[PDB]
Amino acid sequence: ASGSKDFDFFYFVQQWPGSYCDTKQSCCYPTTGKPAADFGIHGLWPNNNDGTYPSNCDPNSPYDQSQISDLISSMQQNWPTLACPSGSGSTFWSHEWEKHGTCAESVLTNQHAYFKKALDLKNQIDLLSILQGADIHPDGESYDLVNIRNAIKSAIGYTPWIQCNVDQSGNSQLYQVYICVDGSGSSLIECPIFPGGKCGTSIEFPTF
Repeated sequence: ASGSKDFDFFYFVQQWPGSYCDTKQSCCYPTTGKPAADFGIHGLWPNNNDGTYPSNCDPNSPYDQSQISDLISSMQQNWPTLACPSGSGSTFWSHEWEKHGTCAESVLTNQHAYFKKALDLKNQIDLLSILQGADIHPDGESYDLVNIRNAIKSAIGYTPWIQCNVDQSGNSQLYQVYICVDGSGSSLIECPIFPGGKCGTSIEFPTF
């Protein structure tokens, strides 16, 4: 990012809950119930074109849920936390704003605009539907990494980045999908750079 531009673009990252709840650690359900079996938002992260990113940028603007009271039921459905201990979600959302949303205050000027941007992005990138449409289902099969990639790329027109983790038995599985968004927050772009990590050739899609 040069000049007075704070950062170069965003990753918009969604997570599959079945690969959060099959690992060596316990996941917990939030207090509104087991979530729907769908990708959820992990976060919308400002990032730069050298692989670095801004973080914790404004400690004088702590998260304030009364500013996003109109979004909360959408946030309950589409951005649930599965970390322990069971909670309403506010811990997770507080954490995303403080670490990451505070660094996008140049473009997305207040909390409400930040959270509403991530919910509008989820609503146009339906990953499940896209995958299902290519016959790729969370049914515990292993699928070739190239097919999942090409299915998303054919549907949205930009290449996603797939991050894997490993389940309790050590098997490499579909964890999170990152799509990139321009520095304005207005449109999908090809990522300028991709994060590190390894998936290997064939990966599970766990049931949830």
